[PDB]
Amino acid sequence: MVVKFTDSQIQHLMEYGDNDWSEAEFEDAAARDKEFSSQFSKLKSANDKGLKDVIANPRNDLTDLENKIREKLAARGFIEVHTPIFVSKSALAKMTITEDHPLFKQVFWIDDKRALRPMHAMNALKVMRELRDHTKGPVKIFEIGSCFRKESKSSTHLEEFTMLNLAEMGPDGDPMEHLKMYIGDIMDAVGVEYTTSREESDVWVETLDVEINGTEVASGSVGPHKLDPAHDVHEPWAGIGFGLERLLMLKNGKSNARKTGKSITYLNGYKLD
Amino acid sequence: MVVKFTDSQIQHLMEYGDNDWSEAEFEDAAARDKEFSSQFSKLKSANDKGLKDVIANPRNDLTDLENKIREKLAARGFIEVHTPIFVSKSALAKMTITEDHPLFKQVFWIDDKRALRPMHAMNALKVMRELRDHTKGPVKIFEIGSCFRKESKSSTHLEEFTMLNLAEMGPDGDPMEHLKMYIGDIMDAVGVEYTTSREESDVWVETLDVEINGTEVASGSVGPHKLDPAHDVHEPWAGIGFGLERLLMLKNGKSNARKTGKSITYLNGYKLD
Repeated sequence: MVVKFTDSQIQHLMEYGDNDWSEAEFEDAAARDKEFSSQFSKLKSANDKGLKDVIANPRNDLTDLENKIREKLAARGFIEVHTPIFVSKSALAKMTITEDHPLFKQVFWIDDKRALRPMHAMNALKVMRELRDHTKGPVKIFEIGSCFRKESKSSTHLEEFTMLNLAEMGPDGDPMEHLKMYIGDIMDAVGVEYTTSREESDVWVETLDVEINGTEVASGSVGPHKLDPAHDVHEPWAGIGFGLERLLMLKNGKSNARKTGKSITYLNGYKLD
Repeated sequence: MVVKFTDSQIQHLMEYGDNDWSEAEFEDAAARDKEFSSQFSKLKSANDKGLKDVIANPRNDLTDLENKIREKLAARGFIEVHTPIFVSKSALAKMTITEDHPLFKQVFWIDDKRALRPMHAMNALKVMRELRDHTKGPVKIFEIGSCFRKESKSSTHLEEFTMLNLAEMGPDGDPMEHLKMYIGDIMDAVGVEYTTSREESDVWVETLDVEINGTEVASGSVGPHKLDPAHDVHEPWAGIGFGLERLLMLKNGKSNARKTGKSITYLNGYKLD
C-alpha cells in the first residue's frame, strides 16, 4: 500500500527546487513525511545559501543570458528592436490570432482594440516591412521583452514572461535552414542540447518544433502564412519566439512544472519568501 | 518684421530631428519656406543614411545605455531584479499613488485589481523587504523595464517607456548622500551634465529633483513617506526612477516636443516610415 507526497508537500518542494517529486512513492505516511522533511531542508538550505551568494556576488542570470544571445545574434547581423507592448486586434488577426485561435482567449485587453502582446511577431514584421525600404537584402531583427498570456492549466508560462523573438525576412537562402542556424546560436548561449522537427502546416509554409529534454520549448514558422486574413508581407520570412525564463529553467535539465516568467517571489531562481 | 517656422513646418522637422527649430527667424515667408525645404531635405537624407548604417552596423542605443548603467551599478553592489508589470491597486496606495495623487489618472487598469505599473517603486520596495530577511547590510537593487502612463499634454512620456529605478534600503550612511552618488553614476553613463535640488516634502522625508539642461528629468525620494493613509515599512530607504529614452533624448542637450518611450515608428532615433 504505497503512498506519495501530499499535495501540500509537492507544492512546498516545487517552490524551492526543479526536480519532479510527483512520482515519488513511499511505504507509508511516516516514510513520506521523513523523506519530505529531509528533502525540504536540503532545498531550503540550498536556496538560502544561493540567495546569500547573490547578495555577496550580484548577478542576474536573465540579463546574462540576454547579453549572450545579443552577442550571438549581433554576429549574424541582427538588429535589436524595442517595440510597444500594446498591439491592435487587427495586427493580432493578421498573425492568425483571430477569435478562433486558442491564444485569443488568453489575450489581455486594455480596451476594445488595444491589447497586451502575447508575442513579438506582430511588431516584428511591421518593423521589417519598413526596413525593406532601406535595404534590398535580408532583414534580420530580434526583440527581448515581456509578453502577456492569461494563465491556463495547460501552459507552463506565468501571465507575464520574457520572450526572445528573432526573425529574418528575405533571406539569401532557405528560410528554414537559416532559422535552424539561429536556433543553434540561441541554444549555444543557453548551453543546452536540443532537438528540432520540421512539421507540415495548413497555416504556415512550415513549422519547426524545438524540444529540450523531450519538452517542447518553442515552435518556429516560415514564410507568409496562408490564412484568409492575410498579412501585409509577402516575402519569405522565418521567426521563432523563446520564453527566456523557460530556457533558464530547462537549462539545468529538470522541469518542476512550476510556471516561469516575471515573478516578484524569485531572484535568480531562488525563492525569496 | 521677421517671420518664424509655421507649426506645420516644425512638426515636419521634429519627426526627423531633435534640434530646436523655434528659434529660427527669417526675413520673409519666402526665405522661411526656402530654408524649410533645405532643412527638411537634409534631415530626411541624414535619417535615411543613418538607418542604412544601422542595417550595415547593427546597434541599439537603448541597450547600450542599459549595459553601461549595469556596469556602474554592479560596481556599487546593486542587484538587478525583474519584477512583474502587474501591480495591485493596494500597492499603488502604499506608494502614495492614491486618488489624490496626479499619477492615479494616468494608470492603465487591466481589471478591478491589477494595473500596469507606472513606476518600479512598488515592486522594488517589496523585493528589498524580502531581501532584508537574507542580509542585514545595505540592500541595493535596480530594475530596467517598461512603465505605463496614459499620455497627457503635461507629460513628455509616451504611454509606454523604459524606466530605470534604483533603490537602497538601510544604507551605511545618509540615504540622500548615497542617492546623489548613484545619480552621478547614471548621468556619467548617459554622458550629460545635470543639477540636483534637495527639496523638503510633506510626503517623504526629502525629495531630490534632478534636472538636465533646465528641464526636470526625475525626482528622488528618501525614507518611508509621511503621508501614510495606509502604512509602509519602517526601514529608511532611498530611490529614484529615470525614463531612459528621455535620457537618450536629452543627451544631445536639445529637447524636442516629441514624446519619448516605446515607438514602432523609430529605430535608434531614426524615422522608419
